[PDB]
Amino acid sequence: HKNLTTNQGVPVGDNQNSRTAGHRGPSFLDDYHLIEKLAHFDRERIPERVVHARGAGAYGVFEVENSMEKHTRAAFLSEEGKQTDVFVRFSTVIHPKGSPETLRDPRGFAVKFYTEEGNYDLVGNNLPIFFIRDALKFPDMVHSLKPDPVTNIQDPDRYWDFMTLTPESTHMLTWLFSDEGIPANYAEMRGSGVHTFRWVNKYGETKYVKYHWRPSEGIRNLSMEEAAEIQANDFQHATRDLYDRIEKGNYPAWDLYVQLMPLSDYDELDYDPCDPTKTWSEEDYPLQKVGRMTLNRNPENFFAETEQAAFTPSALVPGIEASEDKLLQGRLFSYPDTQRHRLGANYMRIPVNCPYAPVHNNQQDGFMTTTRPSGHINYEPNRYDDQPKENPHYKESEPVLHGDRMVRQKIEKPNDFKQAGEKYRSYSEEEKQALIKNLTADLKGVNEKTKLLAICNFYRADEDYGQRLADSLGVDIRSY
Amino acid sequence: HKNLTTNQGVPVGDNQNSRTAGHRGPSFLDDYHLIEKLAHFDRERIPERVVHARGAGAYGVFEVENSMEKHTRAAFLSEEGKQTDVFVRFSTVIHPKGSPETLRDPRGFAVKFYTEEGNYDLVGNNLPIFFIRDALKFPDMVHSLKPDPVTNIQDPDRYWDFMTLTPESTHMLTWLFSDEGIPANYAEMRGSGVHTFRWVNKYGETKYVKYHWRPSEGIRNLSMEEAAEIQANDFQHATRDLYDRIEKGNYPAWDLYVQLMPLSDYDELDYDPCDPTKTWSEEDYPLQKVGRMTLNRNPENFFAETEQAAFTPSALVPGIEASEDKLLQGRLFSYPDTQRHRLGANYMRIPVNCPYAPVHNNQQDGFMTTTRPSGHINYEPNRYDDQPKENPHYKESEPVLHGDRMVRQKIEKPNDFKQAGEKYRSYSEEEKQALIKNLTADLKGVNEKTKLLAICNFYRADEDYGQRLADSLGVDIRSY
Amino acid sequence: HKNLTTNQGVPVGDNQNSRTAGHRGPSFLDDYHLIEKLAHFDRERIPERVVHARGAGAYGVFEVENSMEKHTRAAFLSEEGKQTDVFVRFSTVIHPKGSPETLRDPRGFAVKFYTEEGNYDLVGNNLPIFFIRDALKFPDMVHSLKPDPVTNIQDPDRYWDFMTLTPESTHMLTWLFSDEGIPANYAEMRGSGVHTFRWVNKYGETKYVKYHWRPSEGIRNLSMEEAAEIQANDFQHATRDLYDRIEKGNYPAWDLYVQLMPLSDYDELDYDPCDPTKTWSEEDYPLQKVGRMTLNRNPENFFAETEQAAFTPSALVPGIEASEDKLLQGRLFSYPDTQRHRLGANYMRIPVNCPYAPVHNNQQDGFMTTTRPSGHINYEPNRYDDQPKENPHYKESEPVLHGDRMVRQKIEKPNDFKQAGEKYRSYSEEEKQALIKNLTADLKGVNEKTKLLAICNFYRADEDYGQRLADSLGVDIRSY
Amino acid sequence: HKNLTTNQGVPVGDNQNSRTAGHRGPSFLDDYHLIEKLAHFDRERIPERVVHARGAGAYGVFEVENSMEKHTRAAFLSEEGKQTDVFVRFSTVIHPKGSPETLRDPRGFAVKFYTEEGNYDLVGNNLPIFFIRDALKFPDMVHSLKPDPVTNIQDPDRYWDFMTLTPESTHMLTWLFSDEGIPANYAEMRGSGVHTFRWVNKYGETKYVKYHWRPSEGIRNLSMEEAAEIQANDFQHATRDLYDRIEKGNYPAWDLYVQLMPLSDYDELDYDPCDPTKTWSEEDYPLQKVGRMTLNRNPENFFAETEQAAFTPSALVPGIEASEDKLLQGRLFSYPDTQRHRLGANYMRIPVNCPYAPVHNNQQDGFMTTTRPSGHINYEPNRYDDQPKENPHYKESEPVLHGDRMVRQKIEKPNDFKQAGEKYRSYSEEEKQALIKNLTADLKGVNEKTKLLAICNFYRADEDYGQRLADSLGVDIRSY
Ligand code: HEM
Ligand code: HEM
Ligand SMILES: Oc1ccc(O)cc1
Ligand SMILES: Oc1ccc(O)cc1
Ligand SMILES: Oc1ccc(O)cc1
Ligand SMILES: Oc1ccc(O)cc1
Ligand SMILES: [Cl-]
Ligand SMILES: [Cl-]
Ligand SMILES: [Cl-]
Ligand SMILES: [Cl-]
Ligand SMILES: [Cl-]
Ligand SMILES: [Cl-]
Ligand code: NA
Ligand code: NA
Repeated sequence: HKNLTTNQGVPVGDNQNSRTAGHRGPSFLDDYHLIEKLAHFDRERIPERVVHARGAGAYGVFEVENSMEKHTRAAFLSEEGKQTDVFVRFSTVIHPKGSPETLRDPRGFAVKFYTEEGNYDLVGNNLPIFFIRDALKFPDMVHSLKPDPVTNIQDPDRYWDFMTLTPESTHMLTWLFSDEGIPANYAEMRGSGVHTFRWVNKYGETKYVKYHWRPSEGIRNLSMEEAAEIQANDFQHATRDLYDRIEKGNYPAWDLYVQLMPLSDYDELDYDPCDPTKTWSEEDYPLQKVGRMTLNRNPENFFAETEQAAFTPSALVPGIEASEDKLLQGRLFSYPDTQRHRLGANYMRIPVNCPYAPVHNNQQDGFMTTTRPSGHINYEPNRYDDQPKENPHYKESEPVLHGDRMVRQKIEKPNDFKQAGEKYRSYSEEEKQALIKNLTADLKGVNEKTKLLAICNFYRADEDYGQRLADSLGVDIRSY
Repeated sequence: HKNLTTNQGVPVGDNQNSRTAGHRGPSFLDDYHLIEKLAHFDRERIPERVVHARGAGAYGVFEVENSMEKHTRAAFLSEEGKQTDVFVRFSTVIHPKGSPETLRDPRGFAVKFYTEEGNYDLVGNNLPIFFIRDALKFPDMVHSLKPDPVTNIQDPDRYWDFMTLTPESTHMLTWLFSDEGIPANYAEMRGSGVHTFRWVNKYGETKYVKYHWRPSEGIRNLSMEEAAEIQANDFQHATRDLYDRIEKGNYPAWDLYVQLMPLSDYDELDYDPCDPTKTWSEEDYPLQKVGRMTLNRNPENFFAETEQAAFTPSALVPGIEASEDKLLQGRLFSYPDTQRHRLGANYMRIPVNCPYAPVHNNQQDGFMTTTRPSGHINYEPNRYDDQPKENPHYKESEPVLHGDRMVRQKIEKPNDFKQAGEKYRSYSEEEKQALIKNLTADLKGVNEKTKLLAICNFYRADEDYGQRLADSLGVDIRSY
Repeated sequence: HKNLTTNQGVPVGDNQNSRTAGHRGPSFLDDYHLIEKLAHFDRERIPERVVHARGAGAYGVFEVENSMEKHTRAAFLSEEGKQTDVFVRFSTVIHPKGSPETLRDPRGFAVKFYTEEGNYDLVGNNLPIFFIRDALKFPDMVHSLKPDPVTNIQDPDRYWDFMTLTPESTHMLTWLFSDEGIPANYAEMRGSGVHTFRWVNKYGETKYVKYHWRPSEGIRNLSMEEAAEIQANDFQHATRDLYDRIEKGNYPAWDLYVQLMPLSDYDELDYDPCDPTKTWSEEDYPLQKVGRMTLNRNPENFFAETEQAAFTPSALVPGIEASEDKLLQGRLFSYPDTQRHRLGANYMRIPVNCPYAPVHNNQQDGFMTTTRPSGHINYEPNRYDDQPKENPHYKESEPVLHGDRMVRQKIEKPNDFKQAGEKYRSYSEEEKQALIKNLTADLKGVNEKTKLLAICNFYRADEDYGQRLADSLGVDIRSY
Repeated sequence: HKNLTTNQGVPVGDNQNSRTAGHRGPSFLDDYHLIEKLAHFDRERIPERVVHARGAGAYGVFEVENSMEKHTRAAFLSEEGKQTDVFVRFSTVIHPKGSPETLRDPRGFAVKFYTEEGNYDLVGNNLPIFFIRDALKFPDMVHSLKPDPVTNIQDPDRYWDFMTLTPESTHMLTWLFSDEGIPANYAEMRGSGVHTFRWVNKYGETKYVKYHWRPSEGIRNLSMEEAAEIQANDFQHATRDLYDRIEKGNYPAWDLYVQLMPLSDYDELDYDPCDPTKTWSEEDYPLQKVGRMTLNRNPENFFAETEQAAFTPSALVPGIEASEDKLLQGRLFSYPDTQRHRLGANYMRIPVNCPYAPVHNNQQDGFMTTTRPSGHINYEPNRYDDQPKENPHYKESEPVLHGDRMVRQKIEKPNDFKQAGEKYRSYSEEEKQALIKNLTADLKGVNEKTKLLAICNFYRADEDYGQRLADSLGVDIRSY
């Protein structure tokens, strides 16, 4: 049994009536409870994420099955049985908060690992590749996919114009327009690091690594017609599903695998191993099991924990480092940059974002300083032995630079179509039909020249792929 | 034929590639175009409206048919044929930005008139009454209706708990759970001022006024089943419809009517004429035609114009004033208050929000001062005749206060159930069945005590209304 | 012995060198430590207070000597010997952060009492009256006093134009241009509540109250010449003095007195007892001792505690209420309003601003939500007995309204000049000469018409006062 | 003759009285004019600059005397007689907005050139070198200099601790503790680019460049005692002086010179030519005259134009590029970064920050979008020939990279003391005495070990320099 109070701690006498001139008169300015209560209501909302605005979160645990110490010194991977707390957010990409979870889109798969050497964020998607290979293009890509800036409705003519003129998108689109473009929910879904990263071991040796999450629940996808039927009755079915699984004790889980590749394999491959439009052959670079993540606890407050959660690919830990991937390189900047705006300069103090590991440094102040700071010394070097100091046992590697000059230049061996053809051919006949069906419904109303260029990009990937699409769209491509 | 530039006006050499160490190396910090482009993309989003987040805008014109100078000195209403430019936003209420337009909700109907004596905002809804009668309850009402703060899903058990314990809601719920709770689109839809306002003529004489918008396209609604079938294929059908009507020249329009009531009618009535849970009888207070509003122009940019548009019931013009309605009194504060947070201290300089009438005053500075201010004099009184001065020809009326103490107290004659019964009985048999159907689908899963109290509130409105709902829900109300 | 870390908790290997292409090349974007550190440095600053920007804070304790339960139910005043923690900020008014503490100005004297029934802020100044009597004028007054908006330099011509046309300022200026317009420091300085407030006892009986703080160190002032000599060497001497006193154990203190006046004394006085340009006679309404406040602890961090401190006159507690004073009435709004902009929606969770008393309500979210909220119920009324509820034992009084219309109208008996004459005549001859000296150095350069009006205002206060000022300025007052 | 209005354009009836219950009653909430006016007053302030908060601005014109086309393609320098509008802000560094202009500090000298190929900012200081050579140290350096985070008072013990442990500071301190550490005002003052930059001509040939501004009014400095006497009577004398010069038609001016150095001179030198702790010999690299800048117009509004002005060393134009200077490299990021926070995402639309050159790109939205955007196409590549495209005639150079790994490593040939000795010996005997006097008054109270290390750093620069300082401080340095 508790009092309603103001934010000043004064108990509230009447939470029903405003203060007025008699029982039915106009309202007085001297009503601190009314003004405080409205003013805070008036300030509840903060900016949604610029992409991935729609999402849901859960906590759980990651457990190591096979220590990875031969390949990385990462502390959270050092020993069999080692357990690390995680927070995870899943999401769509393009549409705003409140938008349906039945739309075609990659799905976000962002994992925060609270390790003893700092927080490690692996900010993944379900699908293992991406549309583009340079971050400079990201606002363009996003602008083309987002609702039209005049009508506020997504328009295939706009994103197909971009994608067709950005032929490195061809492999991505060959995945996205399979039925795996609409996962059934967040649990029955793949996860992927997408980028090549660098793993560095106790001897300073480096390997390239890729990450894969495989669902215990299996993968399940929705046809366009199954997606429509769900959309009719529930625009939030994936959010609902994730919460409910966990509430009922049916905890979803994923096994983590890696692929590893020596740095020297660059010069022999017919693609760039740090091109995020590429996968690595599972025959040549087999999946190796690392451990299992199980999600087992819903957050206590959606806004405080899921909405305010902040992940960044640049939250790396010793033993794990960026690759040269130019898409990745831009992300290192963009996430903490956007988060300082979306959440405040001190967003890293918000509880879900805090490390378990100790934080000590000489940063200070900023909007909403809540942490009770003390001390006279906020600079280094200083004469005081007890104040925080650098620690040379934790230095990153020093990657070798193969280039001679500061350049703006596409990577060599872009190879935009080959893997797209390999993927196409790996599909079963039923999967190939769904792909063509999905592509056709998306392309049928797009401007003719762009329609043709899309067909030609897919034709370059595989002649049967492109021909089928052309036949299904009524386009005669015999002159070419 | 134009150059791409930076925001500093420097032409861009390469909008495709980041600046790197050779063609495949890591990225350099000295890439102003990359950082500027990403940093602005990272800051595109602002907070959505705390309610009515989903919506769509258009411009048009209002034309007077019958001059209203006998009852109000309002300049825009002074002459037959007088035309005033408007901007209008329509909206849903509860769910966020990308949410479907097929959900049950009141619809917002906000009209900004750009008059020669200032901007006049009539911030209406389709339905003519409201759930509550005091602004102190608005955050509670909203919190109950919004998605649950843990699960992020709306829960009828939550809002029914609030509404049943707020029996003044009974009239509103009787409208909202008719099929008018889901308008077919924004054109085929009623509009209402909801509140009683005061009209004051040039002699200082005051009348109570209510506003009504009647659609030229007629009113049309969706059953739950028709709403689902639309939802399956389009989660923005009403946004689409409004744009498309206007693009194809099929301009939607609404006629404006008023009702007028002498102040002295207060004692003649068994309810409070400034209680926004109440309508006025059209027999006793007939609709009088004022004019017609036609919407004929889509905005050029949805974010700059529709998203950033700011309406407030406190944007009143000479001749038009607030009533004592306690719900209204809170709104006078809340709208500019939230807008200063949502849009900035200087939101009134954003183009859609700017008046056509001249603005001159002594306010200054604030975030994003873009208006090229000049002059040494930013205070009044001052000794300079050419500086802006108050003008005593534009004073508001001085309403009489009947109460003699500052109190927090419910209005006399709340009369929470009578008009709800009158509405119920005014429904056709088919409308009554839809109401009971809609209510039953919403109530069938809520907690048993709350379910019973709902039935009792509707029973107090009308015995048949309540009995039908009880029978349909399998609740035995014979002991009461 | 501690590691320097990133905000993610990763130890820092090198806090001296940026990451670069060889030992002397350009810098890489993949340097999370560099970018995090700079980005947080780039965001250290928040807006300064719109007035009273320069100031200093300390903590201490207030101890009751005479219990006040006969006149107020205020819990912190209920018993002899009862101790309440305080936080206090002292300040100048007009110039920005960083400005000298040797300038002429009122001094702020803001006391936050952390009481068992909520925080009580008494937001005072040293001087016991104010320039103006209506909050609508405050931005005008402040704009006139502040540096000129073109030159960034304060201009006596500007504020004397305002003040002369605002003759209710005459009493204030007669205090401010004594040498008490430059206190020697914050310890040897008066405090005042300025406004009349209402004290309400357990029986519901109300008295008017005024507050006075009397320094144990005595009151001491600086002549213009003594101020200049200090200014030459120290532009923060008062901040320095306060800190150093407390560090050396020489704790400054003030005794609190009140005056009490029956409500019925309105009608027989020749001024309005709620006009903040007026004092109450100490002969007719004697000072009654309440207790002593001692300041004994410096804050641990100036930004987190003093810069972010938030006081409002509307932070009232049961037994202490606003008066009708129209200056006060505007302050009730303005302080929490500016603080939400200056500090954030959730400024009340910043540690110095937190109550000791429990806080429970249904407000939620907002920028920087750090309080780990939980629970499904964020609305009232609700069906749960354990959730926070209103408590009717804590209702404010219901002041009687004498007026019967909503009006914009000056108070009756403004009496602008009488107390200014009484003050003048209460000065010793030496104090009178300092006043005329101080006034003359301020007025000598202002425009001739405004100069004359100032003389006339002070002449209306007292003929000798005005004649002396005229003589000293070389102004011929014979025509008038 | 004009009306006072609200921001809605409604004329104001009464700018003197709040709306109240009778002439002496409490205030009503329905007073839009009061609430709008107070609310905007409450939001006037934005964050001050994190450094250089105190400053003053003026506009003028730069005129080329000698065309520089042989060394740079910069358009504003291409022809004799070519005139370019400038905006210039001068400043102190460490203390806040209202702080005195008589304090020891470098002075900022920031020039914005509104060129036909974009805005070019040359963000200089009076003194030609800096304390540090890597941006990673800047927040440390600044934290040490700034008022103590507990006391709010600057403490020489704190910055001398940092500086003595950062011996690269030794040259800077040898300038700063001459009397040129307190310029007499902003007109009689040097300007410097500080960094080496790269100039690139139309053939792609690169030279290193340094910039120097020489005042037509000559250089004048203040002794500590002269600075104290001015401080006593005016804490804004330099802001006053600049305005007054320009108001009286006495326009200050500076001639611009450069030094040029071939890239191949790197091996010829015993220091790194891109180390900002170093100058270049005027004998070996003579000053070459470019043109003259005259300041001739005060701004119209100090807040709108000076306070909201935004400069960045990264606002470069074709023909002018960064060097590899690691201090510079951090600055490229930090200025726009801080500005987005201080001013808003759209700060580049604030009138003073706008280019004269056309701006066309695909960025959109952000807080306070006032630019009336239109169009469906906000992405590139796109199929439309009329939309903005990259232009390959405006590419930056491609500087050669000498290093072959990503490293964190001090430059070779830091040479921390030699130029400090050369500067010392260049002083006249009177200048040497003022240096020692100034140093002694700053050092006499710092901790003994730090005091000794300072003496040793200056001794390493020049034995006489260090001996004199030691004698003056009573420190016996026999034993070293
Ligand atoms: C209508 C009249 C007045 C208005 C509109 C007004 C408004 C304000 C505002 C906006 C602030 C900044 C608050 C913050 O950012 O935390 C402030 C500070 C202050 N005001 Fe006033 N004020 C008024 C009259 C007075 C009076 C009469 C006094 C004393 C009796 C006073 C004493 C103070 C003090 C001491 C502070 C600084 C509190 C602190 O240390 O943070 N003001 N005022
Ligand atoms: C790594 C070294 C440095 C860093 C991180 C740094 C950072 C900053 C920042 C963040 C600002 C605020 C800018 C704004 O609010 O718009 C600033 C202002 C300034 N800095 Fe630096 N700075 C550095 C070195 C220098 C140098 C070498 C100079 C001169 C050569 C200098 C001169 C200035 C000036 C003049 C301003 C104020 C510009 C204005 O008037 O608006 N700084 N600095
Ligand atoms: O993110 C995407 C969603 C849907 C698409 O059709 C293409 C991209
Ligand atoms: O705004 C509302 C929407 C749906 C409801 O069932 C009740 C209120
Ligand atoms: O606050 C004030 C300072 C100086 C003045 O001359 C008047 C008021
Ligand atoms: O920036 C500075 C200010 C004061 C000092 O004594 C030294 C440097
Ligand atoms: Cl740090
Ligand atoms: Cl104004
Ligand atoms: Cl705000
Ligand atoms: Cl509440
Ligand atoms: Cl930001
Ligand atoms: Cl762009
Ligand atoms: Na007529
Ligand atoms: Na007692």
